Amino acid sequence: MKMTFFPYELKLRHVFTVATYSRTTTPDVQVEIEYEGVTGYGEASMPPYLGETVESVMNFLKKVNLEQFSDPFQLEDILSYVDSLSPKDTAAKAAVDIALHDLVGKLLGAPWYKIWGLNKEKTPSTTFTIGIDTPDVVRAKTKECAGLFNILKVKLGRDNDKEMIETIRSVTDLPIAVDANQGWKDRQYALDMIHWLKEKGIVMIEQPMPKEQLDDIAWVTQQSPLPVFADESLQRLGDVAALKGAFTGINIKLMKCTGMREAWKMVTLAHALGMRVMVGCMTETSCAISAASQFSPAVDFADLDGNLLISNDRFKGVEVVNGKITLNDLPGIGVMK
Amino acid sequence: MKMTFFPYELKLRHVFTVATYSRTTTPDVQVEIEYEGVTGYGEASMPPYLGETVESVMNFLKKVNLEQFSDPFQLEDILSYVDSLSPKDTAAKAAVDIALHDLVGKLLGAPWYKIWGLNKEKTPSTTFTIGIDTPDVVRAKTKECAGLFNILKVKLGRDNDKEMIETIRSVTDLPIAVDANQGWKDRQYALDMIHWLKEKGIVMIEQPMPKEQLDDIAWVTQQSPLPVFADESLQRLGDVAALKGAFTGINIKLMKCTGMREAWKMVTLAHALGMRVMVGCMTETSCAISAASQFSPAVDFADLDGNLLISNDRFKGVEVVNGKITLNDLPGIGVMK
Ligand SMILES: [Mg+2]
Ligand SMILES: [Mg+2]
Repeated sequence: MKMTFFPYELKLRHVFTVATYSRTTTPDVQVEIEYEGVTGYGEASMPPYLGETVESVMNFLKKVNLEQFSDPFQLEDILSYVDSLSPKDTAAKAAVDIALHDLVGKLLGAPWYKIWGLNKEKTPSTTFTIGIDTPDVVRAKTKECAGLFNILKVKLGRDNDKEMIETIRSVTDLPIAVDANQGWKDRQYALDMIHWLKEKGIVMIEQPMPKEQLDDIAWVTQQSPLPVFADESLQRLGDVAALKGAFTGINIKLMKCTGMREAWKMVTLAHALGMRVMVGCMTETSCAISAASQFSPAVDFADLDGNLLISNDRFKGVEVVNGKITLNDLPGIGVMK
Repeated sequence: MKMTFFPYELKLRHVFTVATYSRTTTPDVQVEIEYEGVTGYGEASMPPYLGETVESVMNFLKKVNLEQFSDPFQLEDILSYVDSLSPKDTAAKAAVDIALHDLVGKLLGAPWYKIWGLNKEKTPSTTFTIGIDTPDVVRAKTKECAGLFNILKVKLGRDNDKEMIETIRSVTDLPIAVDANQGWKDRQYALDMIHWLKEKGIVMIEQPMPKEQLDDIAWVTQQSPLPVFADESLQRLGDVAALKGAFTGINIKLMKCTGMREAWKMVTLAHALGMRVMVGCMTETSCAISAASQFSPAVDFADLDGNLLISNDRFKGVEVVNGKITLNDLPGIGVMK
């Protein structure tokens, strides 16, 4: 089979903020794998702060030899080989993984949620983000979207956390999921900041402290009234077991774990250890978002709005209907170029 | 879909003996699930010393309502519903799981090893047992089948252990895997054994001492020269994690874990936790044997010779070739009635 790839920068509709960073674009590489007339689509999204770039991803993909593989169904052997080409480049490896499942699914004539034996009717509601701004700009956007979602996401980990909730909580009573994003470097300042939110309608807390301080995080979890989910603290399958106890659940993202195959294994592992599972995303096109939505029926929370934040999506895949992630019946990852 | 099932006693070629129980037959129920003209085959084998019977199985299967399910692909929902019908009955449950996978594979037009993305060329060599008897006989049968296998299985933990090995070892140099069955009581006594056996060409120890003494086991394993696998120490997915550090790996049997879906999860979990995996079986037809063989490319050791021990197999499935478990390309579980 043949693989091709090219840079495809994502244009964000509005300033996008993460911790102390902001951007209006996101480096991204689009991947394709052709085989006997069939094409599987893959994608790598690279928020600048995560360490990968157009260059690194393009370089990594140049190092992948797929022509040496005659059977696309050997995802175990093929993706194991891909992983071996470098110690990281998880986003770059995800693009190949995603493209391969798309291809395999197409060849099987089935969506991966089906191949995996899940009920698409059990997909969750996805959160949508309420950016940080002035009490006016805030209540405005909250107003504009509260009618389309069942749960909203707020990126706290800031200074006016208690502020945002109030502003937002004034013009809406929708449950809120907060992502400190490692903003609360303290310990007690984070624990109580949670009982508070819990009193103000928040229903889940994600990545409170920085990954480095696992002791603080762990500590804060058994004393937290709301489920804490690991994000920055977990990258791949081998990082899951070590988080039991420290977190209530894990947040899986294809760009971080290297794709669908490892992601699915993480869902199985997390659950086997009694942990909860949520699925997240970076700003991505409908390619990676749909790929991850394929296993969303098996999770508890989903932050799969990535494609809604960009203006140059090149695929029509999963739609948000009645606030829920909605899978179509297209085979593979479920998108149409 | 319509599920039918009827008793099908397995006739063993020779007296089969385990521990203190000898028999020449095996209670077994054959299951079939029909959907739009496609039929999936399932099976439940019940060694009369493992709690289930033709009755327990037949009654459980009668409590199963599948006509309420319009979509065979919903394996998660369906098998979850089947598991909820009772606290045990794993064999009866495994039968429904197996038939459902066969059906789904057939509808997808692919074998499960392929759906799971494995390389069929990586199937393992399977063992065959050299029962206990007199030197002439031991050395006899040992020579009658050593030409067709690459590894032989021997149930130790008895009084005639040290000499049983030397007997077989006298007429063959084939590596040996031993199944102690919680035999060795003294923990120091068992550790020395693994040393003597490894000296006599043994490459694997299965369930050395009792399960209620995981402590001694863990002790032995941390310093054992050979990998130790758990069999009696576990039954289902939920029991796997509780063996990490104590055992080198786990042995999976469809009749105990309720089938393929859970088995596949067990393989993922064990590997995720750094443990090894092996797959076994009860005396069964090629239905259950081929079903389990579908994920054998992902295991380290395999004892999949069940069908070879019976004289009334109803299916043609995986074959032993050059000592290797050999998968064919038939969809589903890989069998032909
Ligand atoms: Mg996050
Ligand atoms: Mg055994």
